[PDB]
Amino acid sequence: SIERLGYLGFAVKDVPAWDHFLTKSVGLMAAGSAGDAALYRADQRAWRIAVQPGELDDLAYAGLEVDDAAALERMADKLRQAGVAFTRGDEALMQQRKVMGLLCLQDPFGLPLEIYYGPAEIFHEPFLPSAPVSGFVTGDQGIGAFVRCVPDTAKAMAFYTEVLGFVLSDIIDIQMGPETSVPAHFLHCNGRHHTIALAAFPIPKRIHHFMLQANTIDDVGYAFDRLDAAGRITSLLGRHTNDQTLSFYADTPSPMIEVEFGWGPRTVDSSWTVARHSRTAMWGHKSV
Amino acid sequence: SIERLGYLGFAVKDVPAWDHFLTKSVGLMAAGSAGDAALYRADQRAWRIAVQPGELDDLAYAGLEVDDAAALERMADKLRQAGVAFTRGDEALMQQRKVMGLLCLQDPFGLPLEIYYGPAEIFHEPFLPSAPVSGFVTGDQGIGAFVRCVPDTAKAMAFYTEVLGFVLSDIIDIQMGPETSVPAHFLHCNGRHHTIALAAFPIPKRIHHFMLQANTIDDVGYAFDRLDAAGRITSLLGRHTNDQTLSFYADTPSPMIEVEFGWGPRTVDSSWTVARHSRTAMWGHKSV
Amino acid sequence: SIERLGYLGFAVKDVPAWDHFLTKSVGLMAAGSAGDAALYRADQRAWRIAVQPGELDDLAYAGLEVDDAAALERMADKLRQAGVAFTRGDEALMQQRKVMGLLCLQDPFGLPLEIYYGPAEIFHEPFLPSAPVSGFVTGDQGIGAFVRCVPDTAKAMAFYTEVLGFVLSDIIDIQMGPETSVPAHFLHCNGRHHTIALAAFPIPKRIHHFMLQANTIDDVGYAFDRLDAAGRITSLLGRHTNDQTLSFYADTPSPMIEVEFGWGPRTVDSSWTVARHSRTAMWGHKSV
Amino acid sequence: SIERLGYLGFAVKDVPAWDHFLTKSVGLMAAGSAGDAALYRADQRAWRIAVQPGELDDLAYAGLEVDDAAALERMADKLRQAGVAFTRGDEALMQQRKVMGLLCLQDPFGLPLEIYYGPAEIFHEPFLPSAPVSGFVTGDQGIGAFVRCVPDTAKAMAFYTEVLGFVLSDIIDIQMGPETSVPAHFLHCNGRHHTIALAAFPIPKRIHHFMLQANTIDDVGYAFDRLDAAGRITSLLGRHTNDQTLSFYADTPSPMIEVEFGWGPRTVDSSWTVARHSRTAMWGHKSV
Amino acid sequence: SIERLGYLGFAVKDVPAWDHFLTKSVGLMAAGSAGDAALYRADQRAWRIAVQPGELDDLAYAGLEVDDAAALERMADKLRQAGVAFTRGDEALMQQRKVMGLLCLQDPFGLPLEIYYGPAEIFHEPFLPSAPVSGFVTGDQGIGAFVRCVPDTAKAMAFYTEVLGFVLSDIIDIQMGPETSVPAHFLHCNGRHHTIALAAFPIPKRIHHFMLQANTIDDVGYAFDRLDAAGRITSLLGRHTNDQTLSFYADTPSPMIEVEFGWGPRTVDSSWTVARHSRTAMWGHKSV
Amino acid sequence: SIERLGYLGFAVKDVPAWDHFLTKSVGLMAAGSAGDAALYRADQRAWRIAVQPGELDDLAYAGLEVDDAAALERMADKLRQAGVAFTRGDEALMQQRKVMGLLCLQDPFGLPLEIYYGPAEIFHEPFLPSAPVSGFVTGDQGIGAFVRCVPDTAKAMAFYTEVLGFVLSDIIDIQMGPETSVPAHFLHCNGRHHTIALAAFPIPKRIHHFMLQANTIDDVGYAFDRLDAAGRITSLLGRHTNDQTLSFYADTPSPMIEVEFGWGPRTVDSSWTVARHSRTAMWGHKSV
Ligand SMILES: Oc1cccc(-c2ccccc2)c1O
Ligand SMILES: Oc1cccc(-c2ccccc2)c1O
Ligand SMILES: Oc1cccc(-c2ccccc2)c1O
Ligand SMILES: Oc1cccc(-c2ccccc2)c1O
Ligand SMILES: Oc1cccc(-c2ccccc2)c1O
Ligand SMILES: Oc1cccc(-c2ccccc2)c1O
Repeated sequence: SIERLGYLGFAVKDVPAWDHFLTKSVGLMAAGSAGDAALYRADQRAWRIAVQPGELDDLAYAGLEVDDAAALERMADKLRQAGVAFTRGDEALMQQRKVMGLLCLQDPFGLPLEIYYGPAEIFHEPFLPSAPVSGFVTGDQGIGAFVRCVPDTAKAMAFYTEVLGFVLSDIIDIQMGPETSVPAHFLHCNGRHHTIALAAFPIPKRIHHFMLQANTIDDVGYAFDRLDAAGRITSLLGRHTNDQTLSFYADTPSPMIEVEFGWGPRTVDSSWTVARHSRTAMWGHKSV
Repeated sequence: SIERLGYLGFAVKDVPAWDHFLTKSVGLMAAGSAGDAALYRADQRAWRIAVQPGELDDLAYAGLEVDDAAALERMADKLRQAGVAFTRGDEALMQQRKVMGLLCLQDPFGLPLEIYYGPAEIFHEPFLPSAPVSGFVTGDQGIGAFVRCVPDTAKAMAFYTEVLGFVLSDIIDIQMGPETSVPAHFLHCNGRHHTIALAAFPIPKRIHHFMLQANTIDDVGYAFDRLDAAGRITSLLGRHTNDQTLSFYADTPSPMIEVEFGWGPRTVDSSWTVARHSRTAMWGHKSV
Repeated sequence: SIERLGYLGFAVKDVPAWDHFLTKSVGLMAAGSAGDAALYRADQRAWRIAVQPGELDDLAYAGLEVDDAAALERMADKLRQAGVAFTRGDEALMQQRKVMGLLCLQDPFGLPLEIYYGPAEIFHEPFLPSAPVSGFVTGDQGIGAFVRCVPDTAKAMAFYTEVLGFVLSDIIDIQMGPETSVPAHFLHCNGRHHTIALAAFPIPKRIHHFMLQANTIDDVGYAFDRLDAAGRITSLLGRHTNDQTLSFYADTPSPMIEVEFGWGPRTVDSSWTVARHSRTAMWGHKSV
Repeated sequence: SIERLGYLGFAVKDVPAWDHFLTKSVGLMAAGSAGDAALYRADQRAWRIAVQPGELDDLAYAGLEVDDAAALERMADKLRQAGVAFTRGDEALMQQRKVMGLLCLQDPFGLPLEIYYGPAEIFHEPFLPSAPVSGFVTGDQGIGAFVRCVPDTAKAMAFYTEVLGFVLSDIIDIQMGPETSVPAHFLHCNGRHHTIALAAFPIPKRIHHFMLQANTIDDVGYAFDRLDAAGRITSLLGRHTNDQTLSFYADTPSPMIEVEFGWGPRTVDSSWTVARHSRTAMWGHKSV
Repeated sequence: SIERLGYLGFAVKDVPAWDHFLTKSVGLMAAGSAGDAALYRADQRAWRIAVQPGELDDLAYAGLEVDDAAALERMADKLRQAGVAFTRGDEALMQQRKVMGLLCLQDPFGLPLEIYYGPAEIFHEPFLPSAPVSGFVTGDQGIGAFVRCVPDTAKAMAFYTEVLGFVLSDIIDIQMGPETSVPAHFLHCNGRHHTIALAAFPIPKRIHHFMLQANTIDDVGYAFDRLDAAGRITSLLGRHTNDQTLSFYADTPSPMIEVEFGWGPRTVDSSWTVARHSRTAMWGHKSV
Repeated sequence: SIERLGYLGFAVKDVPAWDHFLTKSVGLMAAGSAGDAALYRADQRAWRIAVQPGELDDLAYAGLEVDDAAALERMADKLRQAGVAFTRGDEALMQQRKVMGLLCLQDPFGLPLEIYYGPAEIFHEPFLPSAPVSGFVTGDQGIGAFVRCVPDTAKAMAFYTEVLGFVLSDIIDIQMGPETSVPAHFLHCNGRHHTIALAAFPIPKRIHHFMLQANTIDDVGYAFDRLDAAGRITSLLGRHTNDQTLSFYADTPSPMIEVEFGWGPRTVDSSWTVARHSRTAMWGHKSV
């Protein structure tokens, strides 16, 4: 099964705005380019987020990591057994992503996924944030998470769990209207409470938002002010019911896609019990 | 197998007395109602104890928790293989218990059991005790425990261990008379030394008592005084031989059913060794 | 010198509103009454805040604590040497405040101060909050702090430091207007970064606000929502430059008097270095 | 497999001398009698060492513990498969040993072994040493260990490992003469470095000695003086090469059987590596 | 007495080279300007190092910090008693240095010293390094240290100890030639092993070098490479005999003035014993 | 599979030079001889490195350890299944190596390997270094590591992983020339990041170097100076990208074979993720 989320690639209409957003506001480290994609770092990996020009204004692909070559072949085997179409990346692609091997596929609703192993690290160019943030929590929990919009949760669920090996952490009934809610399913593939959540939201984007976890509460506090000066805040500070992440949300330059910048969540294991929650926030997160 | 005891439902003749008892004396948080049952909280769960009017004056049902949907199906499979009759709860029942799924059955002697998954949590309504108690120890150890009265221990043992997957912790020969004792069997399904004990007591109740574990010794000390002012004490403070729980006992408003309020026991694991004890108390617990 | 701030008494136009405010919103424990004052608890002390009817809608007095009888006499001596008028409380007053001895005086601008020793504690009636808050940080740091409005800071400074023995922690230039700021002086008399701050604010109240410190960040988060539902929020969450308290502000029912509810500040000692800051917030605290 | 050594029974010519030896010198707690055997305690177990009159002046039996009934049946199965004769203890024997079940057998050279489960504990009669010793290290590591004399190590090895499930920790070539040594094999069945060692010593006793482990170095130091006043010392203080136990040896009242009283050894696990040592002592243990 | 070294001001011929040096190589944060001085930050202080154009190519002044106003007056008193000339800084100077008060003087050999209190902090503009360094160790130990060149050590010693209140930590005989050494005197005024060292070196600069202490060994390792790429290394990594600082040295753009970038030294207290060392390095520090 | 690297044997032209090198410079303890091999100790093992005269000036053999006899037979079985030729060491060889059993084979390119169990320990002759080093990190991680030169990495990889059970940790592309690099494969068989690395280097030696890990950074610092006085340094201090070992390199007396003396690396487990690095050093290690 997938070990963790390692990278995200976006295709956007305003690359300079995304560049400023990811460096001056979020704190990521600019790390040159690959092909027509600008690269950004959060840690020792050569890159974690990629931004390229495109009319999509959306997540273009997501990289799903394994630990070694054999594990990648085993994932190939699973995709074959499941009837999911995939192609092995060629040399050019491998060089572009800076990986030792990869399989290209899509989830049931068109999101390109790239399962890989052997990512590049550059400890000789130590991470340097572009804005005041002490660092991010990644490591074995990967880069962070994202919330995937789907038309059919059950269908999405079967694919992510049965095929990719993710596991349901919990469910929240997200209130949409007076008498309307969406059952969001939070899935883990490691100690991070969730790496991918699935929800049938009525938005025209592949994802509702992506999430990065910073080292300290102050990291989060300072970032809020940075995004507020930029006029991008969508929620006040808050804390979630299910994962206990303390965060705020903000708009990216791509309409309808947000970012969540948080701290201090609960982690999980095999002993995690599926439960249901009626609210996303234990406190805070009022919309603005 | 069952992961933990999650809830208890009582059917009683004096609902107001039980309400006062569970809030002002024990410290539970009143949490509205469901159907004709009043609900009480000990933690983040939407409810842990339910009280409804009834001539029984006894435990009406007990909820046995699993971690996810698949585990529930696996329990279904075990019940089928064992020939134990059961029915899947309907929507109405699921809504009443605030669970995502359940199987209704009885143990060999008529106690209704409800095996479930996906309980409701409401972290947005943080627990607030009705009396001075810093909190209860629950989490993965569930709500607490109870001691089940049975006519045939061996028979009860086979069901709880072979069918529900509980495990014998130890046995105590409880002195009844000058030359009379009952071999009580203490069973675990997690780190709590026991969640259910089985004993052939000569009382006309399904259970001898239920037990809640508080965070501090002072929690226990203060509760004793609360129950003493209420005239409900049945034992002085004491400490058990087998689990090292430090507690006292008191009567509930249902005749012959007691509650045990304790602190600081030993926990268990796979390395737990079955042993036999000749007394329930290492010290204290004198009857009053 | 004064060891800590032990209690506050307010005189207000809407006692029921203050009662609801201090219990349902802040979380204090109602603790009966003394004279025409309603009493509220935050810990083991018999009372910490007192509310009585009055047209003032302001702080009526503040109790400044010492450790023993001799220390109280020594404070008497200091007041004599300094020419500050004072009167020893009579039996009736002592009984009302539940103290073993006290001296009544005023600061240079009319705020009644009561220096006392031997406060009453009632550990047999353990603290029980009226709203979800795990507890407050008091002990040797006293009940909390307040910010005192003064017409003459230098004059106020000389009295609090030279006479009462407080010590300057630091100064912040609080921006009032485009080119206008007030140099607020933060003073300590123990490990709490400040117990009293002095500032020449243009408001018609003795104090700008009082501050209570809760045990956890969640305590603060939950309280914000409680005060927001009440429509009382004046600032978003934030963190101070000087003390690192993480808090929010809200209106009390007395116009122009706020409360600050915070967590996790820096403490001080003899090695504290006076410094100057140009902003009150390191992050957050935007006015609303 | 066997989980730990739980008890030892000796048959001796001088019961009063053994009584004084185990209480006044070693520090064990006298715990009445069972049949014609006097019982001694080291902890919460009803008994750990038994002494009965007999011309043997030797170890009469050793009790090998399991964790539950099923494990005992599984050991029965193993003995059957291996062709080792055994008999299930009758009620009388079970009552005498205070166990819930047992199998009686002998090792290849005549030492009676008793495999059991469900030992009696009496926490209501807390352990009280007869001499100054803070306590013994037992628990999951059992009572201690012993060194078994055998004519054929290989043969003894096959039985203890293949049949009883013990595991080789290491081997020491114990120098007997100028050019003569005995390869002693140290075996574990839990965290205790060894519970049984096997050695082809030329003595006319089933065991060379038994070993108890005390809580502190001072416990050991004080015991030495106690045994020296009794004239029983056979070795000076020392520390072993293989287990790092710091101890001294002394004669019991049964000729050629010694006791080892030690402290602070290394524990083991699955990652333990078999090694060979040329001396028993890293330092000390000179014979006297 | 002086509490710590708070800031340094240099007057140099190549301001752009110093700017690049302090940001890209050392890792300091550029923090605008004051007068014709460019400012650099290492922590929460508004500034720690100042660089202005000048033919000196040397340390122009050093700021010596106290904790409050009274302490500053007490230092004034000491200077008066000692006959050392000084002037109180005017408003303009105070504004330039961002301090609440200061006294301007020189040491016996012309180095301008500025004793101050009430420095400015700007926690609302959190420190952001210009190069990969996790942070510096400052706080109560001040910015770091420097080694002061003097023609007369005894004379310099009397001034720094008797007048400014520094204390001798230890002495090292620094080998100059085959049979030539300089007795360097290392002085502390807080927990930092030394803040100022005095030595009769034959160089035409006020100081031999200044020293900054980074949080980690990696910080130091990475900086070495940064300075080596710049061609500025003067010593290999090493560790000092007296303070145990692990560091390397490099040239600044001002000829004959170096910088020392280190980690992990010993701290001191009242119990520090004066000792003498014959070498500066316990290991490493070979000149290059 | 192999548990760890236990010993190394070299065949050299200058035995006295190797003796001085391993004792006075590295710090190993001379431990007599076996056959025509001089023995050296790093810990409690009777020997860890052996040096014998020979024209090879290279690694003559390497000992690969298991935990017990059965494991050795299991390795025999694996070699048989794989078609790798091997011979069981005779008594003489066993006595020479001081082991209880061994299998002699070669890797695909001629390096003799000796898989063994039951090594000799001599705790009665506690380790005493010949030079100032507090000790080495060995234990379950074995003696250290080495980098093996191979003509065919893929071929070498298949043997070490599939046959001996080593596991790939990571890969580094070691820059050889302007546009030339060698993909070195770092393999583990325990917690040590690597025990054997494989690389297609163009040198006429079986190994590029062997590595020992000391207890402290000072151990490493002092050793550097020792080797520098001997004129043997090949690299400055540095820290690796993949294992985070902080070390320096030096020449042994055998041309083209170096030694690496390091400290403080990362350890591994099952959760280790294969990654790729473009440099060997995160910092330092400049060649000299
Ligand atoms: O981390 C998280 C935890 C719980 C809920 C959300 C969520 C909130 C709004 C929309 C979608 C998800 C989230 O990001
Ligand atoms: O927790 C417990 C541990 C040991 C015994 C009891 C017990 C005592 C009296 C009647 C039944 C059981 C108990 O609750
Ligand atoms: O705790 C505090 C720390 C720093 C500033 C304030 C403050 C803010 C606004 C008005 C007055 C004081 C405060 O309460
Ligand atoms: O614990 C131990 C560890 C190592 C050796 C012995 C030993 C010494 C002499 C005779 C037999 C065994 C022992 O008891
Ligand atoms: O921190 C330090 C500790 C000991 C010596 C020096 C030193 C070395 C060379 C010249 C002057 C001083 C130093 O900076
Ligand atoms: O421990 C290590 C970690 C990473 C690389 C090397 C290495 C460097 C040069 C040549 C071969 C290997 C090494 O020893």
